[PDB]
Amino acid sequence: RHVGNRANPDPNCCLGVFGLSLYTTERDLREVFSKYGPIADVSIVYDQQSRRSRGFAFVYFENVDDAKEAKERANGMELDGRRIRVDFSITKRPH
RNA sequence: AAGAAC
Repeated sequence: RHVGNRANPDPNCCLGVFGLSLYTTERDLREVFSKYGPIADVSIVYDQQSRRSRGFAFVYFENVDDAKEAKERANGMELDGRRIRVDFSITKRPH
């Protein structure tokens, strides 16, 4: 057997900023994404105990009829020279 | 190097 996920493979509105360079936060990411459309919510997650931060984020929009472009434009954008990840995440919403 | 929640 084999696998390729860790949670419910049913995304639909969970955009995000995976590997957000670990030098940026949701108060900065909410502004640059607000340029492409309205924003419903934003999140950045870490670990519960140790092994340092998981260092990544999720983003949500009130309409996907326009958030679809926020995904295609902001993907691989420059933020720390890392060409960050921006698109659907998986598992829709928090735990 | 990307990654898992609350």
